[PDB]
Amino acid sequence: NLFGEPDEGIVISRFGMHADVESADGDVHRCNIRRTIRSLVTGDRVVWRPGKPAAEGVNVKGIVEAVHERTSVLTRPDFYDGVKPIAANIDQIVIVSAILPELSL
RNA sequence: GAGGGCGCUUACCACUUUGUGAUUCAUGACUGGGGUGAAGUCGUAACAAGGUAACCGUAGGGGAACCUGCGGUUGGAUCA
Ligand SMILES: [Mg+2]
Ligand SMILES: [Mg+2]
Ligand SMILES: [Mg+2]
Repeated sequence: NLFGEPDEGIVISRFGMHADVESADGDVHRCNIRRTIRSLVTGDRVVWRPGKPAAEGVNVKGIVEAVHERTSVLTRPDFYDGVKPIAANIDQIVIVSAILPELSL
Protein backbone atom coordinates (compact mmCIF):
# COMPACT_ATOMS: atom_id res chain seq x y z
CA ASN A 1 0.00 0.00 0.00
CA LEU A 2 0.83 3.74 -0.09
CA PHE A 3 2.06 3.72 -3.67
CA GLY A 4 3.57 6.53 -5.73
CA GLU A 5 3.47 7.97 -9.24
CA PRO A 6 2.16 5.83 -12.13
CA ASP A 7 4.73 6.07 -14.91
CA GLU A 8 6.32 4.11 -17.76
CA GLY A 9 9.61 2.31 -17.17
CA ILE A 10 11.67 -0.63 -18.38
CA VAL A 11 12.02 -3.73 -16.19
CA ILE A 12 15.69 -4.66 -15.79
CA SER A 13 15.41 -8.23 -14.50
CA ARG A 14 13.12 -10.87 -13.01
CA PHE A 15 13.57 -12.38 -9.55
CA GLY A 16 10.27 -14.15 -8.96
CA MET A 17 9.15 -12.32 -5.82
CA HIS A 18 10.20 -8.93 -7.22
CA ALA A 19 11.76 -7.24 -10.23
CA ASP A 20 14.30 -4.52 -10.96
CA VAL A 21 12.61 -1.53 -12.63
CA GLU A 22 14.53 1.19 -14.45
CA SER A 23 12.80 4.58 -14.45
CA ALA A 24 12.63 7.15 -17.26
CA ASP A 25 16.17 8.39 -16.54
CA GLY A 26 18.27 5.39 -15.46
CA ASP A 27 17.46 4.83 -11.77
CA VAL A 28 17.81 1.25 -10.51
CA HIS A 29 14.69 0.76 -8.36
CA ARG A 30 13.52 -2.74 -7.42
CA CYS A 31 9.77 -3.38 -7.21
CA ASN A 32 7.50 -6.31 -6.48
CA ILE A 33 4.64 -7.32 -8.79
CA ARG A 34 0.84 -7.42 -8.77
CA ARG A 35 -0.87 -10.72 -7.94
CA THR A 36 -3.03 -10.61 -11.10
CA ILE A 37 -0.01 -10.42 -13.43
CA ARG A 38 0.14 -13.56 -15.57
CA SER A 39 3.73 -13.05 -16.79
CA LEU A 40 6.57 -10.54 -16.63
CA VAL A 41 9.82 -10.79 -18.59
CA THR A 42 13.11 -8.94 -19.01
CA GLY A 43 12.85 -5.60 -20.78
CA ASP A 44 9.05 -5.20 -20.78
CA ARG A 45 7.67 -1.68 -20.39
CA VAL A 46 5.18 -1.53 -17.51
CA VAL A 47 3.04 0.82 -15.42
CA TRP A 48 4.44 1.04 -11.90
CA ARG A 49 4.45 3.17 -8.74
CA PRO A 50 7.59 3.38 -6.57
CA GLY A 51 5.86 2.90 -3.20
CA LYS A 52 6.53 5.60 -0.62
CA PRO A 53 9.79 6.10 1.33
CA ALA A 54 9.35 5.39 5.04
CA ALA A 55 12.53 7.24 5.98
CA GLU A 56 13.30 10.51 4.21
CA GLY A 57 15.29 9.39 1.16
CA VAL A 58 15.34 5.69 2.10
CA ASN A 59 12.75 3.58 0.29
CA VAL A 60 12.64 -0.23 0.07
CA LYS A 61 10.50 -1.17 -2.95
CA GLY A 62 7.59 -0.13 -5.14
CA ILE A 63 5.00 -2.17 -7.01
CA VAL A 64 4.46 -3.02 -10.69
CA GLU A 65 0.74 -2.66 -11.32
CA ALA A 66 0.07 -3.08 -15.04
CA VAL A 67 1.91 -4.52 -18.04
CA HIS A 68 1.80 -2.98 -21.51
CA GLU A 69 1.13 -4.91 -24.71
CA ARG A 70 3.81 -7.06 -26.33
CA THR A 71 5.46 -6.15 -29.63
CA SER A 72 7.23 -9.51 -29.93
CA VAL A 73 7.53 -12.44 -27.52
CA LEU A 74 9.91 -15.41 -27.09
CA THR A 75 7.75 -18.34 -25.95
CA ARG A 76 9.36 -21.78 -25.63
CA PRO A 77 7.42 -24.72 -24.13
CA ASP A 78 8.87 -27.42 -21.91
CA PHE A 79 8.00 -30.87 -20.53
CA TYR A 80 5.95 -30.52 -17.30
CA ASP A 81 6.38 -26.71 -17.34
CA GLY A 82 4.15 -25.51 -20.18
CA VAL A 83 4.65 -22.60 -22.53
CA LYS A 84 6.80 -19.95 -20.82
CA PRO A 85 7.78 -16.63 -22.44
CA ILE A 86 11.43 -15.71 -21.91
CA ALA A 87 11.76 -12.17 -23.27
CA ALA A 88 9.62 -9.70 -25.21
CA ASN A 89 9.57 -6.33 -27.02
CA ILE A 90 12.66 -6.88 -29.18
CA ASP A 91 13.62 -6.30 -32.83
CA GLN A 92 16.86 -8.30 -33.24
CA ILE A 93 18.26 -11.59 -31.95
CA VAL A 94 21.97 -12.48 -32.13
CA ILE A 95 22.79 -16.19 -32.13
CA VAL A 96 26.11 -16.46 -30.28
CA SER A 97 28.17 -19.64 -30.48
CA ALA A 98 31.73 -20.85 -29.90
CA ILE A 99 33.95 -23.60 -31.25
CA LEU A 100 34.47 -24.90 -27.70
CA PRO A 101 33.16 -27.25 -26.37
CA GLU A 102 31.24 -28.04 -29.58
CA LEU A 103 29.88 -26.20 -32.62
CA SER A 104 26.77 -28.00 -33.81
CA LEU A 105 24.46 -27.12 -36.69
C1' G B 1 61.38 -2.20 91.46
C1' A B 2 56.73 -4.93 89.56
C1' G B 3 53.45 -3.45 85.79
C1' G B 4 51.53 -0.29 81.80
C1' G B 5 51.82 3.08 77.55
C1' C B 6 54.50 5.03 73.24
C1' G B 7 57.82 3.49 69.51
C1' C B 8 60.31 -0.25 66.59
C1' U B 9 60.29 -5.19 64.41
C1' U B 10 58.12 -9.99 63.02
C1' A B 11 53.82 -13.42 61.81
C1' C B 12 48.80 -13.50 59.55
C1' C B 13 46.66 -10.52 55.70
C1' A B 14 42.85 -7.00 52.19
C1' C B 15 44.00 -3.73 48.20
C1' U B 16 47.90 -3.24 44.47
C1' U B 17 52.22 -4.81 40.41
C1' U B 18 54.72 -8.00 36.88
C1' G B 19 55.21 -12.64 34.33
C1' U B 20 51.96 -16.40 32.40
C1' G B 21 47.54 -19.79 32.15
C1' A B 22 42.16 -21.28 32.48
C1' U B 23 37.16 -19.38 31.77
C1' U B 24 33.03 -15.86 30.14
C1' C B 25 30.58 -11.78 27.53
C1' A B 26 30.50 -7.79 23.92
C1' U B 27 32.61 -6.45 19.24
C1' G B 28 34.61 -8.69 14.94
C1' A B 29 37.04 -8.40 8.70
C1' C B 30 36.02 -12.90 6.74
C1' U B 31 33.74 -17.69 6.23
C1' G B 32 30.68 -22.40 6.75
C1' G B 33 25.95 -24.16 5.92
C1' G B 34 20.66 -24.37 6.78
C1' G B 35 15.68 -22.43 6.68
C1' U B 36 11.82 -19.23 4.70
C1' G B 37 10.14 -17.72 -0.83
C1' A B 38 2.90 -19.23 -5.81
C1' A B 39 4.59 -17.56 -10.34
C1' G B 40 12.82 -16.69 -12.19
C1' U B 41 16.38 -19.75 -14.85
C1' C B 42 18.29 -24.96 -15.44
C1' G B 43 16.97 -29.82 -16.22
C1' U B 44 13.40 -34.39 -15.62
C1' A B 45 15.24 -37.30 -10.40
C1' A B 46 11.60 -40.08 -7.75
C1' C B 47 5.99 -41.73 -7.37
C1' A B 48 3.28 -46.93 -12.89
C1' A B 49 7.94 -52.00 -14.76
C1' G B 50 7.69 -43.32 -13.78
C1' G B 51 10.11 -45.07 -19.22
C1' U B 52 18.21 -47.92 -16.87
C1' A B 53 13.22 -51.39 -10.50
C1' A B 54 13.98 -48.35 -6.20
C1' C B 55 16.38 -47.80 -1.41
C1' C B 56 20.38 -48.36 2.50
C1' G B 57 25.93 -48.53 3.50
C1' U B 58 30.58 -47.28 1.15
C1' A B 59 34.30 -45.44 -2.84
C1' G B 60 34.81 -42.40 -7.24
C1' G B 61 32.86 -38.86 -10.95
C1' G B 62 30.62 -34.16 -12.36
C1' G B 63 26.46 -26.96 -12.74
C1' A B 64 22.78 -29.75 -10.24
C1' A B 65 18.56 -33.19 -9.57
C1' C B 66 21.96 -37.53 -9.90
C1' C B 67 25.39 -41.57 -12.20
C1' U B 68 28.88 -45.76 -11.92
C1' G B 69 31.46 -49.88 -8.88
C1' C B 70 30.82 -53.46 -4.46
C1' G B 71 27.41 -55.70 -1.04
C1' G B 72 22.46 -56.15 1.15
C1' U B 73 17.00 -55.76 1.28
C1' U B 74 11.78 -56.10 -0.82
C1' G B 75 9.52 -51.11 1.85
C1' G B 76 9.42 -53.89 -6.56
C1' A B 77 6.13 -54.76 -11.25
C1' U B 78 5.82 -58.81 -14.62
C1' C B 79 6.93 -63.59 -13.56
C1' A B 80 6.17 -70.61 -12.26
MG1 LIG C 1 13.26 -38.99 -13.37
MG1 LIG D 1 13.41 -44.80 -12.38
MG1 LIG E 1 21.31 -54.15 -5.23
